[PDB]
Amino acid sequence: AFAGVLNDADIAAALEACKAADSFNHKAFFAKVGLTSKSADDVKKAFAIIAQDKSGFIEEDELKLFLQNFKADARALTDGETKTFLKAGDSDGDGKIGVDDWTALVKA
Amino acid sequence: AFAGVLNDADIAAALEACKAADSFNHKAFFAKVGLTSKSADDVKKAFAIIAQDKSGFIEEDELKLFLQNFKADARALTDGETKTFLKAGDSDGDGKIGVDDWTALVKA
Ligand SMILES: [Mg+2]
Ligand SMILES: [Mg+2]
Repeated sequence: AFAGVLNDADIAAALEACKAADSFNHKAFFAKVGLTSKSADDVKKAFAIIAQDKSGFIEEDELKLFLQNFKADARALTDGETKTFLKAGDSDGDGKIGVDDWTALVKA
Repeated sequence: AFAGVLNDADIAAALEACKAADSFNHKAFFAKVGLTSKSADDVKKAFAIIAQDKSGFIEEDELKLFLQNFKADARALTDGETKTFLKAGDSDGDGKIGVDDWTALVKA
C-alpha cells in the first residue's frame, strides 16, 4: 500500500533485510524503508495509510502484520518481534500504537 | 579481525545495516555478514577469533564491543542491544557466551 509514497527499491530492501523470522528491528526498517528521513507530516500520512485512519490505532494483532502493509504477502512478525515493537512504540501505554506513538517512534 | 574469513563486501554491508544505535539484530547481522551459512566448524573458528580462543567466553563488556571484531572502529552496542544479544545467546545460562552457545545461536 506504499506505492507512490515510499521508494520501491527501499521497500524491497527493507523487507529483504528482515526476511528471516526474528531478524526484524524497527529502527533498522524505518531508516531503510525511508521513513525516518521524512518529515513528521509525511510520517503521519504513513501512519494513516497503515491504520487506515489518522485517528486510528495499530493494535497488537495488527502490528504483527506490519510488514504486510509494504508487501501484501510479506511474512508475519513473530510474537517476539511484535512484543518488542509494541513495547518500544507504545509511549502513551494504551497497549497500542496511535499517531502520536508512531511519529515519536519513527523519528526516534 | 575477519579479513580473509568473511567477505569484505559482506562485513561492510552488515555493519552498514546496524550503523544507527539500537538498530542491531544478531540474526540479521549473522546472515548478512555471512556467518549463518557457514559450517559449524567454520562457525567455531569465528568464535576463537572473537574470543581469542576456543575455550574462552564472550562476556557482557566484550559483547558490548562485538561490532569492533569486524571493523576496529565500529560503534559500541548500546546496553539494550547487548542485553538482548547476551540473553538470546547464553543458552547454558552462565551469563556469558561460550563456543557451544555461539555455535547454536549463529546457526539458529
Ligand atoms: Mg499507544
Ligand atoms: Mg553461556
